[PDB]
Amino acid sequence: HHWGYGKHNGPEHWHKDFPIAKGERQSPVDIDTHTAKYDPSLKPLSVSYDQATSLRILNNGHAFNVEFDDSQDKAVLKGGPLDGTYRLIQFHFHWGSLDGQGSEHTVDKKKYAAELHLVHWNTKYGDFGKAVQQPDGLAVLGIFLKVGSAKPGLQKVVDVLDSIKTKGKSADFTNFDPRGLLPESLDYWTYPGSLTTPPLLECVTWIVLKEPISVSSEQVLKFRKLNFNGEGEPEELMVDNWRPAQPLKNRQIKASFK
Ligand SMILES: [O-]
Ligand SMILES: [Zn+2]
Repeated sequence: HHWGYGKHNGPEHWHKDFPIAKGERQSPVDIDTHTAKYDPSLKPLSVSYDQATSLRILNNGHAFNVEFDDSQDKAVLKGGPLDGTYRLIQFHFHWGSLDGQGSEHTVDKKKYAAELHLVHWNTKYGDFGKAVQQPDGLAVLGIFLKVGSAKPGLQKVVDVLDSIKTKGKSADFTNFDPRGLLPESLDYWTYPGSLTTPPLLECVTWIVLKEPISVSSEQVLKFRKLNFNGEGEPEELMVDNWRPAQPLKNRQIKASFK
């Protein structure tokens, strides 16, 4: 009886094994654009992904992760609200069973069809495992997806999903360039928060971009063909792998833009 996204093991259950689920700095949240404070002291983000090395894609039973080589400062995030250098380790998505839901973060209560998370860790801590135990250990870049025109730079990801349909399957996935997933503008909201899956540790500086990317109906359809289950087990489609919005409690969301 492991955690997941079903009726009997889904987000409203997670607190029984992970009491931090009801913590003071849980994610995701609803971003209220009229209550977010413009902070002109925030710098622009610095995304240097030109030397990124992707290695592998895998279905871990809750999403698919594309993993990068994080043994050196090859794909890093700096600037914005961050002090120091944060290395890219993986990206993944959250999506819905229908186009009107899927995202974790909401914007004035609007849900998007999916949400991309580019996960980075603070190099001062040495490794990812040590970083998740610190309040400033991780920086996650969140990007909304809406259904419209195709995103060319995502097609390489959608084409391999057939080969990692079930839990535990992996495939080599080299020379993928994550710059093809970024919107034009890098304006953002930022707030202190948490991982949105167990162990739900409160180690994340969230950077959520204002501008969504567009993907095609056919592209996100291909995400919905993946499976939560392992081979030979009963088929359960990997859909609605998102956590609902949590209480903002005593936090302020800041915007890099007015
Ligand atoms: O996440
Ligand atoms: Zn995520």
